Amino acid sequence: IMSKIAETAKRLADSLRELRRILEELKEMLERLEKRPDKKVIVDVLKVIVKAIEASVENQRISASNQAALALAIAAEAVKEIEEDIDRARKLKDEGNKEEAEKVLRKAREKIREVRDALDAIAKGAGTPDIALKAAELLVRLIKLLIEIAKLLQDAGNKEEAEKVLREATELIKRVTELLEKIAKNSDTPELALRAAELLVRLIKLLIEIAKLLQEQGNKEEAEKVLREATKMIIRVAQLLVKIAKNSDEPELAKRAAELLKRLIELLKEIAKLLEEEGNEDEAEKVKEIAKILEEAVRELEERIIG
Amino acid sequence: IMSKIAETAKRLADSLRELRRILEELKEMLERLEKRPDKKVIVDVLKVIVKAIEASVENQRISASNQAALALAIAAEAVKEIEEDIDRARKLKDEGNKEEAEKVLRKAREKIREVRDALDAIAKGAGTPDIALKAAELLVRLIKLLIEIAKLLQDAGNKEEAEKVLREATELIKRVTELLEKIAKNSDTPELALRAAELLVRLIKLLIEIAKLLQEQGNKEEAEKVLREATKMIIRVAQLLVKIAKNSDEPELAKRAAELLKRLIELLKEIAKLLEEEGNEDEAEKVKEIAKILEEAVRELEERIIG
Amino acid sequence: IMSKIAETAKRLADSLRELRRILEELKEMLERLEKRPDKKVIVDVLKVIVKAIEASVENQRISASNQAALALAIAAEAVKEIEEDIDRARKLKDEGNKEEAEKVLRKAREKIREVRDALDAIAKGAGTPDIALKAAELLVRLIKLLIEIAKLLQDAGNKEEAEKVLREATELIKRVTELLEKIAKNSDTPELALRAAELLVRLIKLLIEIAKLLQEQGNKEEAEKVLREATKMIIRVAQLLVKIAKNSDEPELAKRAAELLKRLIELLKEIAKLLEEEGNEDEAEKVKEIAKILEEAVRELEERIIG
Repeated sequence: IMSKIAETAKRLADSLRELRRILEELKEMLERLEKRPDKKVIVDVLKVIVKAIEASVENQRISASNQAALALAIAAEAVKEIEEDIDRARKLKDEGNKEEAEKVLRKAREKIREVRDALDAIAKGAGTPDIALKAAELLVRLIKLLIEIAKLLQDAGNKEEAEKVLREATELIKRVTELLEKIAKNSDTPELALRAAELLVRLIKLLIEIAKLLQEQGNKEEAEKVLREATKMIIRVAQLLVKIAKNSDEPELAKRAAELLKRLIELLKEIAKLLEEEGNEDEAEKVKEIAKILEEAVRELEERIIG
Repeated sequence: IMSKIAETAKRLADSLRELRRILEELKEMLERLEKRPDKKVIVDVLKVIVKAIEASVENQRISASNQAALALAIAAEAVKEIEEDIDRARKLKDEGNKEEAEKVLRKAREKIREVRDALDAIAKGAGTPDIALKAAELLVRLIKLLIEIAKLLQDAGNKEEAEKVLREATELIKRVTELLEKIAKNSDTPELALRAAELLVRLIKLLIEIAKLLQEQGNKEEAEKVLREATKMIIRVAQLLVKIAKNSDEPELAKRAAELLKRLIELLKEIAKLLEEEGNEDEAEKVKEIAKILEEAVRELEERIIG
Repeated sequence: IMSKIAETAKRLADSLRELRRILEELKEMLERLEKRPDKKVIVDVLKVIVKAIEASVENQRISASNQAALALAIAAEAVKEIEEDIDRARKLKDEGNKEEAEKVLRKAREKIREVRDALDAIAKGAGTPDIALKAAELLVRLIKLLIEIAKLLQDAGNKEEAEKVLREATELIKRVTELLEKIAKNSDTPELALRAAELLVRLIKLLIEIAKLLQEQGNKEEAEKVLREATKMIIRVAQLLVKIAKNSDEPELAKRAAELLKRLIELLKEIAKLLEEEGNEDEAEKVKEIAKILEEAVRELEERIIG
C-alpha cells in the first residue's frame, strides 16, 4: 500500500512537471500570437491549449489516484484500529467484562461499515486496478474481522446478535466477490486475475468459517445456504483458475493456480464435512463430486507443467 | 469520517469523468475549428474551453474536499495516538513513573497544538460544512484530552502546569465555539445547526470540567471567569436551540433540541453548584434563574410537540 | 507534520479561491468576446486563459503538496505501527516467544522497506524542501528502527540475520545522507541546512550504533568499513556546519552548529574507541586527529560568538 503511495506520487510528480512545461509552452504561444495573428495559426495554438488541459486532466487523474492510495492506507490503519478494539473486546471477555465488550463490538461494527463504504467507493473509482484489489484485500480483512466479532458474540452467548453479524459478512463477501470477479474478468495481465483469485479463495474460506459459526449457533438452516454460496463461488473461481493457468504468460502463474485449485478442493472438503454434520450427506457427496472434478482439473494442469 | 472519504471520492470520480468527457469535446472542437474558422464560430468553441476549465475547477474543488476528508481521518488517528499516550502517561502515574509521564504529557500537548492547527485549517477551507463540523468534533476531543492531561498534572501535583493547560483548553473552546456558531448561523438545514449545538453543549460541559478542575487547584478566581463563559455560551446555544425547534423541518429536530435544552439546564445546575462551592451564591442564584428561563423554554417546546 | 498539513491546506484553499475567481473572469471574457470580436482583442482574452491554467497549475501544485503532507503523516503512523510491532517482538523475546518474534521482525522489515519507498518518493517530488526534510526525518526513524530490529536479532542469536539488516540500514543511511546533503547544498535559508545537519549528525550516530552492533556480532571487518563511512560523513557535516555558522543570519544558528560540531567530536570519540576495540589503533589516532581538527573549528566559532 505504501509502495502504491510511492508510485502514484512519482507519477503525479511527472505529470505536474509536464503540466508546468506545457504551461510555459502555453505562454510561448501567447508570444507567438502577440507578434502576429492569423486564421490558421490559431489552430496550432489551440493544440497547446488542448495539450495544456490534457496535461492537467492527467495530473488530476493521478492526483485522484494518489488520494486513493492515501485513502487505502488510511483504511488499512482503520482496520488495524478495529482489530485492536476486537482483541481489546476479546480481552474484556477473557478478563470478565463480557457486557462492556458488546459496546466495543457494536462500535467496531459501525467502524467496519464505515471503512467498507470507503473501500467500496475507492474500488469503484479506481483508475488503476491495483487500487481496487488493495481495496478488496482490506474489505476481506473487514469480513474476517466481522467473523471474529461474531465468534466473540457467540462466545459471549449473543448468538442472535452474531447471526446478523454473520449475515452482514455474508452480504459483504458477495459484494467483494462480484468486484473480484469483475477485476479478474477485465484483468489485462494474468497476475491481476490470480491476485483476485487468491482473495476469492479467502472469501470462500471466510464463507466457510461463517457456516461453521452458523452451525455452532444452531442456524444449520442458513449455513446450508451459505455453503451453497461457497460451493458456487468455488466453481466460478475454479473456472477462473483453470483459465488463468491455460493462458499462462509464465508457468509460475499455473503452479500458483494449481496451489489455489488444491485449496478449493480442501475448502470443498470442509463444506462436505460441515454438510455431513448438518445431515445433508446427499448434498455433501455432490460437493465431494465437485472436488473430484477439480482434482482432475488440477491433475491435468500438473501434466501441462511437465508437458 | 471514513464515509465522508467515500462521498468525496465518489463525487471526485464523477467530476473527473465529466472532465475527461469535456476534454474529448475540447478535442472535437479542435476538429470543428480545423475544418473552417469563423469570427462567431469561435464563440461556441470557447464555451467548451470554459466548460473544460470549470469541469477542472470543480474537480480540483472536490479533490481538495477529498484531501480534507483524508486530513480529517489522519487527524482522528492523531487524536487516538494522543489518547493512547495519555492513558500511557496515566499508567505511568499509577505505576509510579509520575516524573516520566510529565514528558509524555508535554509531548501530547505539542501534539494537540499540531492537530489543532490542522483541524482549524481544515475548518476554514471547508467547501462542505460537514468537513468543518467533523473538524470541530475532533477539536472537541482535543480539548477533552487537554482536560484529561491537566487532571493528570493535578493528580501528579503539577497544579501550576495544569492551570496553563486548562487556560489553553479554555481558549480552544472559545475558538471552536465561534466556529460552531458560524456553522449554525450559516446552516442551510436544521440538521447541521443541531449537530453544531450538540458539540456546543459538549464545549460547555468541557468548560464546566475545566472550572471544577480549576476549583480543585484552588484557582477559584479563574473558574468564576470560566463559568461566566459557560453560562454565556449556554444562553447563545439556548437561543439557537429554541430557534432550531421553532423552525423544524421534522419534529424530531425539536425533541433533540428539547433534550439538549434539558442538558443546558443540567449543566447550568452544576455551574450554580460550583459557584456555590466558590461562595458566589449571588451569581449562583442568577444562574438558577437562567435555568428556570430555559425550563420554561423547554416546557413551551413540549407543548408544540403535542400541539 | 500536522502543521504542514495545515499550511498546505491553507495555501491550497487560497489557490482554489483564486482559481475560482480566474474562472469567473474567464466567463466575463466570454461576454467581452460575445459582444464583438477582434484580431488583437483576443490577445488580452488569452491572457486570462493563461492566468486560468496557471491558477489551476499552482492549485494542482499545492494539492500535490498537501497530498505529500498527508503522505508524510500516514508514513509517520506507519513508523509508529512498526515501532509498536518492534516493542511487541521485543516483548516476545522477553516473554519467551523468540521464534515468533522473528516473523514479526520480518514483517516490520518489509514494512520498513515499503515506508522507505514512499518517503523516498515523497522526498524526490518535494515542491517545498520541508516535505523532503520531514521525509528524511522519518527515514531516519526507519533506520533506527532497523537498528533496533537487528539488536533483537542479535539478542535472539540471529547474528547472520542481523548483519544483513545492518547492511540494509547502512545502505539506507547513505541514501538519506545524499538527500540531506542535497537539501543542505540547495538550502536557501541557513535554518534548513542546519535541520539537515541535525539529521546528518543522527545518521552518523546511527552508523556508529551499527558499527558497535557489527562488533558485537564479530563482523569487525565490516564495522571498520562502516566507521569509515561515519568518519567521512562527519567531515562533510563539519564542512557544512562551519559554513552554516560562518554565514549566519542569526547568531543562534552558529551556536546550534557549535553544539552539533561538539556532537561530531563526541561521535568521533566513540569511533576511535570502537576502532580501538577493533585493534585499528592507528586509524583510531587518525580519527582523534580529526576530532582535534573539529575542536579547533568549534573553538574558532566560539571566538566569533564573542567577537
